[PDB]
Amino acid sequence: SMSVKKPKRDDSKDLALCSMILTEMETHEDAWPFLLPVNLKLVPGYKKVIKKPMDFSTIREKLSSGQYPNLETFALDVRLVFDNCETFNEDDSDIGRAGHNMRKYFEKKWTDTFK
Repeated sequence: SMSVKKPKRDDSKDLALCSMILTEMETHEDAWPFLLPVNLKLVPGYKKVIKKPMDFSTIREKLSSGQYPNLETFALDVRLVFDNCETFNEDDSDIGRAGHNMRKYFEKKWTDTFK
């Protein structure tokens, strides 16, 4: 509350650290379904079903242009990538498996870096 603050967590390396995580996600072999925006002209259903499309290149742009207010907002867009994936893909598909793999991969890097 007013003039009563929890001690100040050092957040000054978060930008860098999120960019590193994102680089590791971009360079994972199962990243391919997530590297670019899904082509909304060419994938029937995607536009209407997926309210908030997200992908790594878009996350990369937002990061790089100061569009993440903090590390939680960045984590949210990453998770959205995988939540969208699960909405549109069957678990027993290459893309659906990619999704699960990538989410596990991210969640580990997140915990080990920040928690």
